[PDB]
Amino acid sequence: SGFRKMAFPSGKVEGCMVQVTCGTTTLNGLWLDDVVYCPRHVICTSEDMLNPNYEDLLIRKSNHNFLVQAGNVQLRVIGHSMQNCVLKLKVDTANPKTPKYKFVRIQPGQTFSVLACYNGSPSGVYQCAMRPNFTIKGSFLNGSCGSVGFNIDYDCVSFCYMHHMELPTGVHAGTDLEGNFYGPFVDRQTAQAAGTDTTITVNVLAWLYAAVINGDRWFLNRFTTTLNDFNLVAMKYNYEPLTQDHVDILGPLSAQTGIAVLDMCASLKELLQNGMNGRTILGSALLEDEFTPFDVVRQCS
Amino acid sequence: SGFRKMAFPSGKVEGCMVQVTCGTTTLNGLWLDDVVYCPRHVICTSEDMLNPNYEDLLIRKSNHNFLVQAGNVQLRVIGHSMQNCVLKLKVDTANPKTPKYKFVRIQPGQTFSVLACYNGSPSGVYQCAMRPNFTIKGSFLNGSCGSVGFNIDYDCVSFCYMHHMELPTGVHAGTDLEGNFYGPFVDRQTAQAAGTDTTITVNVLAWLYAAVINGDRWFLNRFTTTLNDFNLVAMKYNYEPLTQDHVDILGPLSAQTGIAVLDMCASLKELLQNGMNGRTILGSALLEDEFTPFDVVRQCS
Ligand SMILES: *[C@](O)(C(N)=O)[C@H](C[C@@H]1CCNC1=O)NC(=O)[C@@H]1[C@@H]2[C@H](CN1C(=O)OCc1ccccc1)C2(C)C
Ligand SMILES: *[C@](O)(C(N)=O)[C@H](C[C@@H]1CCNC1=O)NC(=O)[C@@H]1[C@@H]2[C@H](CN1C(=O)OCc1ccccc1)C2(C)C
Repeated sequence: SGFRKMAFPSGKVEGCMVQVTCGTTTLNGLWLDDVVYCPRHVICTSEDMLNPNYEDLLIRKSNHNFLVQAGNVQLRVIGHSMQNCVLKLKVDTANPKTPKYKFVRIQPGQTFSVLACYNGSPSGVYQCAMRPNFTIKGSFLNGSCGSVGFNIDYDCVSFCYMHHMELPTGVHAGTDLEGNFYGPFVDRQTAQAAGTDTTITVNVLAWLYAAVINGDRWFLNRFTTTLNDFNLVAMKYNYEPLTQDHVDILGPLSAQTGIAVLDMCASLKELLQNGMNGRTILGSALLEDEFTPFDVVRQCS
Repeated sequence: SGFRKMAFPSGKVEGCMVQVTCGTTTLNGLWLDDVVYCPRHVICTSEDMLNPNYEDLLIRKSNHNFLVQAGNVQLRVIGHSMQNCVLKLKVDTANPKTPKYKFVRIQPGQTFSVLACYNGSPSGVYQCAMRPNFTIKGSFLNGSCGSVGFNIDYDCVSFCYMHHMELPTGVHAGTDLEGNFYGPFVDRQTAQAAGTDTTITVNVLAWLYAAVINGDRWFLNRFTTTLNDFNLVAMKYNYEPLTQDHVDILGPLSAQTGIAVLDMCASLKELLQNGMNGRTILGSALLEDEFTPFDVVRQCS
């Protein structure tokens, strides 16, 4: 038993991390087959980053301006192109540690593991959720750019995130591995605002199921509700509307506990209206929304 | 910026995980050089586990009774001995992925990463603190026994924990890699109680420094205190006494923020006496005690 925020084992991704230096800017790249992927701002000086023209900077770079290191081995760059906000560096050696992989674009509310890296070296691993406002609540210092986010399906690494920047509020913003940002952000050092964030309702229900499985059942009431009645209450608390798709996705947890989703919704409606009255749920005084239904099924069976 | 519970990258430990089967009991082992380490209760039937005689069970086992698998490769066991609550299985092949490693016994209050594994296969990675009462708050299902806890010092894996059991309260208990339990526990399925737990004061101060670094500074007051006055207040709230050793260990964080440790102690004394008055610290409505000073320096510089 027990419930913890857990990352995927990072080994298959550790074998893909390299250091990329262009001039005096160093950050991390992801080496898959004979390609290194990194944020395109590796080509900027500190001055450029205030308002960069990436096409103009990349023109004046050669293959030779890119120093790519995997441990004490230099990889020769034999080609380079920009895809949206990501540089692709063709290199002379395919990575023999390349795992089975895919590039995916995740949806808001979904989680992934972040492998935080510095100078091509893995430092730590933790779980993030893609917020409704397309930011993530991470831990990134200078040198972490190019660190990636991923899920594992048995032996297959789904890469979904590459780290680019910190917004003025201290939340984090990045691209998919095609270099398209999540959210309405650009890779320029100028002030950018995220949308108001919202609470991921389906994940709060998942976490309430985890609490029940772990014996925290004080919030369970004898009531049911309708999806419609639930959403009319929850919208006042800035909860995302719960769809039938979400209800369907919670099916496995409803089956594991014998508690109907709309029964749980009635418990959550009461928690939102009445507060936690000085009680905790899985040790927490706040409702947690960064655990998906999958995160809960995976870990709790 | 930002602060998250972060595990060490698990790659160097993933390469050491194997499946160990004896009869119809399967669990995980740790393959280092030509030795596989696993919990000794791998030799028990469900009946035996209620009150086992491990020496009597191991006598009647041969090398051949132990099925050790690393992927689709069987490892032949060519010898076996018991060290306290751990089986050592000599095998015919040294593990070529053996990292630089040490066996350490951690102290209460210290953290480690747990690589949760099932059938020799890594599933997830998360941080735990060794509680003052020698339990850990983990996430372990059936099949997780033999999963290990570790710290990494650059390229060196310090193994400090192997998972054996769940106490009736749902906290977790295990041994060092010499098979000595943390705490007054035995590997038998009979009801066992941990001591009353206590709050790791030095870690709460570390986390308050992290909150300051991340701009959460509302709890900072103009006061100082003495170690003695602090400990007389904190003992009523079931906080461990703060020693000069702890004060010394917080030195780097005091230096990073320009806030004296005894200044922070005065802020914590007020939080303990007055509560959080409906405010949060790093998003949390409770004080966090499972981040060490090292966890905070590492991540926050
Ligand atoms: C990244 O380049 C790197 N080398 O690690 C860096 C990661 C930041 C640094 C602190 N936390 C992070 O997430 N990204 C940037 O510096 C990007 C880059 C300019 C500006 N910027 C950014 O994050 O702006 C805010 C900032 C905060 C702290 C330090 C530096 C900048 C662009 C957007 C191209
Ligand atoms: C371990 O053997 C395994 N095969 O994973 C198992 C891990 C438990 C199972 C659920 N969470 C865990 O931490 N350990 C045990 O089953 C040990 C073993 C007997 C009894 N016991 C144990 O944890 O007792 C409580 C229990 C809870 C759930 C399921 C089974 C038992 C000893 C102590 C030798």
